[PDB]
Amino acid sequence: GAGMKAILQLILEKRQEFEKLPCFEFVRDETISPEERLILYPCIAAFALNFRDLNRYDYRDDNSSDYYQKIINIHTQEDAKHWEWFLNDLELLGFDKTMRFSEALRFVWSDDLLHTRRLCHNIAVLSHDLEPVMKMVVIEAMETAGLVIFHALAKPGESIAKATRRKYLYVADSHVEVETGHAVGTENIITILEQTQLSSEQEEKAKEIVNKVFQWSTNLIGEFERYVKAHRSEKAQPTA
Amino acid sequence: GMKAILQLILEKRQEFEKLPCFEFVRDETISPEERLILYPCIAAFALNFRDLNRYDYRDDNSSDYYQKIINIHTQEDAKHWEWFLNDLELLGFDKTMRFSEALRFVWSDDLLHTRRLCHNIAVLSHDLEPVMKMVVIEAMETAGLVIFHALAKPGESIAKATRRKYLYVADSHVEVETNIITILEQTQLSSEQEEKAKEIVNKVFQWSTNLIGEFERYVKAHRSEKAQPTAA
Ligand SMILES: N[C@@H](Cc1c[nH]c2c(Br)cc(Br)cc12)C(=O)O
Ligand SMILES: N[C@@H](Cc1c[nH]c2c(Br)cc(Br)cc12)C(=O)O
Ligand SMILES: N[C@@H](Cc1c[nH]c2c(Br)cc(Br)cc12)C(=O)O
Ligand SMILES: [Fe+2]
Ligand SMILES: [Fe+2]
Ligand code: NI
Ligand code: NI
Ligand code: NI
Ligand code: NI
Ligand code: NI
Repeated sequence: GAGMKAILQLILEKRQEFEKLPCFEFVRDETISPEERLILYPCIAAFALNFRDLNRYDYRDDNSSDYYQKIINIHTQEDAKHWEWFLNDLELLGFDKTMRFSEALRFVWSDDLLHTRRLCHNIAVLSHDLEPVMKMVVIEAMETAGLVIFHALAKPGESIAKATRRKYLYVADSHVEVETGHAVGTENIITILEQTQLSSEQEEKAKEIVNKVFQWSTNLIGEFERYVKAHRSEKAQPTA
Repeated sequence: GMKAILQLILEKRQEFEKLPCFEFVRDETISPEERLILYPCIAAFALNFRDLNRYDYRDDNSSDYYQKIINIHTQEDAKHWEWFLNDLELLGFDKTMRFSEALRFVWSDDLLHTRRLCHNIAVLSHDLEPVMKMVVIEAMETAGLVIFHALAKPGESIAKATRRKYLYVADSHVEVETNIITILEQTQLSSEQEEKAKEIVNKVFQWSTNLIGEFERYVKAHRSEKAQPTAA
């Protein structure tokens, strides 16, 4: 009934708040070079391969006969390939820097990237005892936040891609388009959710999920904002 | 009760000590530089273990008696990652590489069990009462003692041969690892807690065995990548 409807409206409310965070104002500001606006890019290293593992090992259950878990398995197979795109654009942007192994470790495990590093961990802990329909709410919330980020990042990414004549794959419109999903075959999760009735217990759990996902995503964006503030003298060094 | 749990930890420890990786690490006919080929694998574990102690085991919001003891314990164990980074440099494993090669190493499919051990412990632990979290910590510390007892053999050989202070694959680390076993022995367990404690001990030792299997496979895949320490 109007249980699911409330949950999907809560996601749109939270997306509308999330869209207005100062980090996105900065990322969208075409008066600052695109190379300066992507100086947060290396921070995603603490998230992107954790997100691959969340998809491979936490969301996925290859043995499930459950209708909803099978839809999750198809979607998370594709979403788990995007880490290679991250590493592709890391190199194009000049951020694939030579350093000591320990410097890479100290960067990823920085206290200034705690919320970035633990977002997938938090989702796995939230997700551990959820039935597949409730896992679909986690994924839909996480993917809604992710689409806001990549719709913003693709703005300077596409400006650099065009200017350098280089194919960007992660901070790129192609990432946003394949992530959204508009292909013949298996339905989008949002289509399934639109057609599913929530019990009162499921509705309270779904509100908790949506509030947590958006809080943890906001915590991650806060760390990107403080990293940028500490590096405005620095820029991406793409070559043509 | 607790009697049966501490006996099972001893049993599991006895079986763990026998894995082929430990036979290799203890083999003094192999150079200690070759036996520590597995050292860099620990990169996928050691900083995750710092975070497990800081963020998962620790709860600075709680006033319960057991959680207060855990908290103190987690304050010591959260320091050992710096010792890992110290010995990385001394062994010649703090290699200059591309940022992407560091990431591809840690997130290697060949270090999946190593990388996910602390994640697995956090998920196991997140809804346990403090006394049951103590069981997780004691099991995990018992498996860690078997490993560092073994690694400290080739470690201390290199430390003496080079006159450098090793801190992670070293007797000092083993000695600090050896209050919580004490109050576990003087604690009453319901039948519910007893059954959960058995499950915790079996998972911790299964996950640790999976990590040790990856270290063994790594050594065999990288037989030319021996440590390159230097004398002071
Ligand atoms: N589409 C992203 C996944 C994603 C989904 N949600 C995300 C959030 Br919240 C923050 C960051 Br950074 C990334 C994401 C990817 O391919 O890594
Ligand atoms: N692109 C479509 C679904 C779709 C995606 N690719 C398509 C191709 Br190629 C052929 C045909 Br007919 C349909 C499609 C969409 O977004 O509406
Ligand atoms: N004493 C270890 C902690 C430890 C505790 N248990 C461990 C296991 Br199982 C595997 C490995 Br590698 C390490 C540990 C440390 O300080 O990093
Ligand atoms: Fe993606
Ligand atoms: Fe330790
Ligand atoms: Ni999809
Ligand atoms: Ni389409
Ligand atoms: Ni739980
Ligand atoms: Ni300890
Ligand atoms: Ni290798």
